[PDB]
Amino acid sequence: MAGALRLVLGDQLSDNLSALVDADLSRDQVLMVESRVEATAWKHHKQKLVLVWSAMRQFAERLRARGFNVRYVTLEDPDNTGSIGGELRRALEARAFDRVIRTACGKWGLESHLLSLDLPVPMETREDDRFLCSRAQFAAWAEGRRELRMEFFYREMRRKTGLLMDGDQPAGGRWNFDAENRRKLPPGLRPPERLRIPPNPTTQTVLEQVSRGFDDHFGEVEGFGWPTNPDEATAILDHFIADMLPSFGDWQDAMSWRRPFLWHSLISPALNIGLLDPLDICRRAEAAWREGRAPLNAVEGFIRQIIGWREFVRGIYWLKMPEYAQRNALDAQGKLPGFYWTGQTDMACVADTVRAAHDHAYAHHIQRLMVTGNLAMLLGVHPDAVDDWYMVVFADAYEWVEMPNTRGMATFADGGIVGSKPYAASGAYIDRMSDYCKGCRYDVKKRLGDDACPFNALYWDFIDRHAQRLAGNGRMMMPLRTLEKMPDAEREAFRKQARALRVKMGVS
Ligand SMILES: Cc1cc2nc3c(=O)[nH]c(=O)nc-3n(C[C@H](O)[C@H](O)[C@H](O)COP(=O)(O)OP(=O)(O)OC[C@H]3O[C@@H](n4cnc5c(N)ncnc54)[C@H](O)[C@@H]3O)c2cc1C
Ligand SMILES: Cc1nc2c(=O)[nH]c(=O)nc-2n(C[C@H](O)[C@H](O)[C@H](O)CO)c1C
Ligand code: SF4
Repeated sequence: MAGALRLVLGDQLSDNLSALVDADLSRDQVLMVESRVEATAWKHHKQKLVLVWSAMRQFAERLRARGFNVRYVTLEDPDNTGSIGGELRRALEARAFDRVIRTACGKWGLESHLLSLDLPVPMETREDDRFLCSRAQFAAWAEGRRELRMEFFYREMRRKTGLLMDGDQPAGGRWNFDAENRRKLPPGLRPPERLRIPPNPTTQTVLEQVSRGFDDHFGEVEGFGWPTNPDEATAILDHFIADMLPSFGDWQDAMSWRRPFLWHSLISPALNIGLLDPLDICRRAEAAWREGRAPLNAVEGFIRQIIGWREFVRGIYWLKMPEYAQRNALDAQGKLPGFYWTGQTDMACVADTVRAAHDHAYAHHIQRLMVTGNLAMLLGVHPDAVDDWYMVVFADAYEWVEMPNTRGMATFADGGIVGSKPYAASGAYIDRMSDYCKGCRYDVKKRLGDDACPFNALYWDFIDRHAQRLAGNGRMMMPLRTLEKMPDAEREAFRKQARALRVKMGVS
């Protein structure tokens, strides 16, 4: 009869939060904490800090309007203990509470710490039902599978959600339409201007506090253009479904110098804090095709990314955690190059990627994977350091989705649990889907020499090094034949050029 103390973390700003459903507005109280422990666990991008904290403060006001009692502890409060557990104990000392209600979070280290907390009252933990697949449904699907592939999971979510289904058959007759016919942009096709949200009063105040207090964190805060409440986020989604969704897919993998956004949705930073809903989004995209405003392939490719990939990596993470976070399949022990933070690189494709990380805290999926991620796995950088960089510089970065994408797909450290194969590539690829190799100090058609493309030699060293391991996958074959046809002076050439580059790039 005392009431419930309900917690709401920074990435759970949703009205339908399982922790808030069934609240007694007359007895219960909601807790929201701006924690410097969570803000410093990594040194997140300045923009990621502004986004979360500005969204939280507005979300609280939304609850106060509806009649919710909300205890909001700011990062200014001189009594804020700085942690979730500390402020949980401080709330229970203020008044009486029957129990505590919360929703499982997206960080294993945190969700584990919280389950162990010794509290004077019981603590009920509920599942995060905003996701289309529950942690116990993925493990059921997985049982007995030699390898976990995404396409088969995807077909199972299409049949469960009913998206893009006409009867029991997939719209199209085919489940998937992704093809190999990718390419770069023409000389004359300029990408269209994208909609950026000007900071509202509250966002402006958070931006000022972050510029002053967190000056050491990575990235620039000027030009912040992310949405912070459902209204702003909805405008961003309307802009994508109307202007960009048709051509989505046509350019899903291309790359353009000084144009990081291209035809992407830019919704991950809002979706991951809950300002949007995954199901609602996929139904808008289907309605777009159903009604004739966008082709089917564009809609199926986009929807596949949300009910397929996004739900898949989460299903892996919780299934294999906490051992997943300690796996180093290739035994990489090299430091990260300094230009991953400073951007000072005559490699024009990596620099544009850090510039977009610095100025926009964003980079689309192909860049994170085939440039910086491909590189990180070629040089052989320790996976812990790679995870750090990806959790810092990007505004959509949370462990449950970052780690299976990086430790798994990009660098193969997990050993193929996520990706099935290493996405290793030479400079020929980047030249194929981008326009960097035009104005770069390096030659994309040279393998060795201080004017040659590092990706060429570094790629051939990654094959020779792990040749006897790649033979097992069966899909990394072809590069192994070319790994032959090599006069031992040729093979030996890139190996010392790889060592030279390594030492040069500062990775021992
Ligand atoms: C090395 C690496 C690290 C990544 N780290 C993150 C991360 O920390 N957070 C994150 O949300 N995504 C991450 N991704 C996935 C992908 O890069 C981003 O989701 C995407 O770039 C965000 O841009 P967008 O919103 O315009 O996506 P779009 O291209 O518009 O795609 C639509 C939606 O699909 C989802 N999606 C697409 N690809 C993936 C994927 N591989 N995994 C999960 N969801 C996906 C996102 O919710 C995205 O908003 C990573 C990918 C790689 C290769
Ligand atoms: C930067 C940040 N700040 C806060 C905060 O001030 N308060 C909070 O409750 N959560 C914050 N978070 C989110 C968590 O640290 C964590 O990354 C997610 O909740 C994962 O579920 C983040 C990521
Ligand atoms: S030549 Fe190599 S380093 Fe230069 S842009 Fe092309 S792939 Fe990148």
